[PDB]
Amino acid sequence: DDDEDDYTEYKLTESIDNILVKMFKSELIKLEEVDDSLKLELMNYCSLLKDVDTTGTLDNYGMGNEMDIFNNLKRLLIYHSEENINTLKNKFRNAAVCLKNVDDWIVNKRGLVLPENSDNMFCNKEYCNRLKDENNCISNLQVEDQGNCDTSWIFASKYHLETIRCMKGYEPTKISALYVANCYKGEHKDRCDEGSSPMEFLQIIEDYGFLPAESNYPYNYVKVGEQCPKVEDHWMNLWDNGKILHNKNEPNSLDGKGYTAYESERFHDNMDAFVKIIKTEVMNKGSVIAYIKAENVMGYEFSGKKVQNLCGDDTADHAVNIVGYGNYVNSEGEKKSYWIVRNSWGPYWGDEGYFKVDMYGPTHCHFNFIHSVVIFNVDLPMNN
Repeated sequence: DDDEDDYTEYKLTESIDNILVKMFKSELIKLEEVDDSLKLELMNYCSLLKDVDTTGTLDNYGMGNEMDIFNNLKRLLIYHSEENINTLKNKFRNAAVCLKNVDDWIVNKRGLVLPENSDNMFCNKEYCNRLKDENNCISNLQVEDQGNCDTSWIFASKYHLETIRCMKGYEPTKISALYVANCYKGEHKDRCDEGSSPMEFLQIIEDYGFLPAESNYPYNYVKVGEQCPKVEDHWMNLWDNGKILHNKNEPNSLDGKGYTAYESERFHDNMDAFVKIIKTEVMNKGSVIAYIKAENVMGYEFSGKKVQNLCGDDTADHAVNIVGYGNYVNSEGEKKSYWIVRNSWGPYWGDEGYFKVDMYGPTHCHFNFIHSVVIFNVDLPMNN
């Protein structure tokens, strides 16, 4: 029952609190200062997380021994030496910390395959952070974890349609990502190990005309690849009355049925225009889809609170969502601007699932960290 759900979670919190006490003497302990009572509590922690984790992280990759776990946790504490005690107790619940090689965590956790009124107080042309407003529809769209499949094309696509629905008055009801993963036309594909793109999301909408709610057909990564289900009579259709629009090809955008896409490289010497497009769509639709390169860039220890200064490399393998933006004056006195970005790696990653990245990036970058953005062009009627 829901009871043992909470018993196991309690034991995990207890285990995490014991470890943190032993990891400090406050100054961190050196690896040779590691006695056998830590070694047992580390191993038991990971033995817990494994029996309970639903993300497939530890189903699939080698568990570290006690010294691997110790180093994994030591590196997390270093990368977050400022975080309150509670922000750190939070990251310890990413099962990636039990991995012999934490890089394993994202090998199959990507999923982009490139083809070819008062709302204005919280989101406006200067500043946008709807998460500071605990009443906002968009803020009740909780972060999700795609598990150990390459399905980020679904999570970022469906989030974008979820915020569009929020902007039109609908409740913050989650779309079933699993329905999109398992329901498609064409040749059979390995939906767990081979990603795709928001184009296919739109195609699946056209072909099936139905999007159930998460609770009708809920997601777990091991269920990716099972047969497309019969729609049951009680299922909600979150694509009710939706239509797929189609705008004219513009000279610096890629337009198609249901989407407009913009590539940062095409705006290389006009990035203010690129920024202005994204802000407008974040304000109007609640978010955009963004293409980025995750591999060898982001991992379990990635800071979600510091404004990251990242270069792109002119490729992308992961879809995320830009959900807001802001300005900061950095330590060196310069005024700079960041995107707020939502990931589908669960809430123990980044800043409760989100991160910040400089819009323009450092000056030496030949390519922007944001490879492309994609906006859906659909119609739904306002909710009364």
